[PDB]
Amino acid sequence: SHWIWQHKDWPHFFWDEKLLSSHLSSARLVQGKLLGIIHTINQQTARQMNAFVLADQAVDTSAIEGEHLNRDSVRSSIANRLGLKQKPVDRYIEGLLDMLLDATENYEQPLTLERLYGWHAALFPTGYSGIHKITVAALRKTDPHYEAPPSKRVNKEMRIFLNWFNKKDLDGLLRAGIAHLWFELLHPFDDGNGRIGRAIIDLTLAQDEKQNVRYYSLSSAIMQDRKNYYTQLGKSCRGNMDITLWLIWFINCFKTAIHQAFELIDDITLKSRFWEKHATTELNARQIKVLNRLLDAGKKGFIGGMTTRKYTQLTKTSRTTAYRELHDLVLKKCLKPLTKSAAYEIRWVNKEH
Amino acid sequence: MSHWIWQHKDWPHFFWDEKLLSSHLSSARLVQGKLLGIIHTINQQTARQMNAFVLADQAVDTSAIEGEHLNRDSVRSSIANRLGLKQVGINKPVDRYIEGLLDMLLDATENYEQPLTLERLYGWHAALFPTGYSGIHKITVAALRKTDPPGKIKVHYEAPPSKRVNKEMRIFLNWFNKKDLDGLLRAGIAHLWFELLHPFDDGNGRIGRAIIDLTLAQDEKQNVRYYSLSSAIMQDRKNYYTQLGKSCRGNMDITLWLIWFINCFKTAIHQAFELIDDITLKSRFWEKHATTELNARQIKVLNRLLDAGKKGFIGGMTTRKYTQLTKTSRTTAYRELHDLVLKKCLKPLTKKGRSAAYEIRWVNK
Repeated sequence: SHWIWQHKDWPHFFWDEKLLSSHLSSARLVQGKLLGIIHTINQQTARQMNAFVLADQAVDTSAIEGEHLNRDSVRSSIANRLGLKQKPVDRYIEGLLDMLLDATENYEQPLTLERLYGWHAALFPTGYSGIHKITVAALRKTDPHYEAPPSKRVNKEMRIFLNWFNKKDLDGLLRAGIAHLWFELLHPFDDGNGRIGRAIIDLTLAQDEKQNVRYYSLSSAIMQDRKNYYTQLGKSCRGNMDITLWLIWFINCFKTAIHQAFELIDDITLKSRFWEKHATTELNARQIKVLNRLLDAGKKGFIGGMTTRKYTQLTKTSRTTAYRELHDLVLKKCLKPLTKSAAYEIRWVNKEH
Repeated sequence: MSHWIWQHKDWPHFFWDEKLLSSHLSSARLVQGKLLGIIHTINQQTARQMNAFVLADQAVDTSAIEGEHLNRDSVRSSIANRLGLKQVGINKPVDRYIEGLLDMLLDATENYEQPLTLERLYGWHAALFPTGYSGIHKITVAALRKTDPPGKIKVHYEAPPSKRVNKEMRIFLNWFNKKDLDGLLRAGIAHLWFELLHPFDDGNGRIGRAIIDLTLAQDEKQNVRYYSLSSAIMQDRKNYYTQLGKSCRGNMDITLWLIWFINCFKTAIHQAFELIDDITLKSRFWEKHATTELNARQIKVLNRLLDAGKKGFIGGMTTRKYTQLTKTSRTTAYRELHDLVLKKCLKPLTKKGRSAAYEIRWVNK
């Protein structure tokens, strides 16, 4: 009677509907805002956004498990996939990307055992997880601090989970949060349950939005909040069927993901508006190099601002030239001074210019 | 059927089914956010065009709910002067009612950080009744009624006696200024509660819908209305009064009213989606045709057709319509319409040339 899946009412999850109401409506409000932004920006800006988020998705869902991808390989593969400008094929990165893209692009298709087996084969080409040989593309046949249900139960538990999942008879955000917790508690594979469960979240949200591109990443939010994530899973797996606290945690993670996406799209459009306004500005290569470095840090900027010393670390020019070129950038309204050595920050081009 | 709702022993403690309303609120927030995200992302000029159009709908429709039928051109002319837009028609003497009505609507959405007070309501009421009369009847203006409560819909409802109105309003305003509940619920409750009190001799509907505007502006922190619940209420006028249920509402359970109110909000948002889509189609058209050579007549006609949006003119643009808008001969119209097809501005709205008509060749993303 220690684990949730031993509970007499398993797997009939329930929650405090009156309490969740204001969390869900506030989540829908920011989700709608992001969707309204994406609908209005042009296709070039959306494709750049898509490229950034997909690289974060791959990197962060891997980092959650302690696996650190070559980001250059990730970016290069995404650029080829999306048709953007710009090595050996990295089988693990391609398989991870193929799983993530199947989950958001084929959202009209049901989640089936065969489809999960394909995701699992995409993550484990060699049949090994580190040193350990595992079962690939099939449910575990043995035991995976948490004890998951015994393996003789796993095939039925998964049939119930999937019959429930494909009904879509609940608010889409709740289905995402329930599906993630339920899948994790079953741990149906020998390994890869974390990445596949987060791909299930992606599938659920793509079905909810009817949107075949993820413009935000829950993995990036989970990774940012990883300590609470593990604490909350640990509490839930020892709890009863009232998963109110898990769902509040999950909706807050969703909101964090949307807010990170607001910041990204705001940074992308701030930069392009800046360069529309200043392509008429005469600048030499060094000034253009330094402005791009600072613009890519976005609204948050450099901690101390741009300084003469940082300018000479990036350009390798003399202090006198950096000092004068920085004043030149102030005069041309590209930079503006900060407040107690001199420091500068981007002068943003806000609204129409 | 035995007692008015304001005689109920639990008045004014409205309640509703939180579980049933949850999915309506979540759905409403989603489309509200979508509109707000669009508004945040379009440029300033586009947002201002949207503002001017919604504000004319707000003025015309909140008046039409009461059987007061405004000249839309006058409203547009007054809005264009206030928002610094290109002049609409020759500047004629002002209609004090239109300017007061606009003053009220703009105060409700722009000064959203200020509380609602009796003094503020009196100012709105003075703006609506500048002559001191409601038609033939002299009425109490800029003060609560001292007696008992056209195309206006009559409802046989009895509001509280005037000796109680000031106390009832103080209770209502103390609740209103707490801002202690979900903004959409607050807008729905505020409007129902105000309507049931009928605090003024006349003007209660228009002031009650301005209170909705104030509430939504406070919810959104947005000093411009980009959608209009009056325009939605106008499409369902009869159900509006029915759903208010003034006669036979009876209990303090307002679940059905709040669900209706949330549906009207969503209708208003869905209408704004269509409007902003039409506005952006036009600006996108003029971006592509900024280099297209056109004379002033062709530009006048295209602007008139583009202002009809995707739906277009009934029957499309015709030769005769071209000559009614330009005062040109038929042969000049044949050449200029042909020229506009050649330059990809217009396209044949029919496949048959016996009768010929044209529509805008839209420029998609």
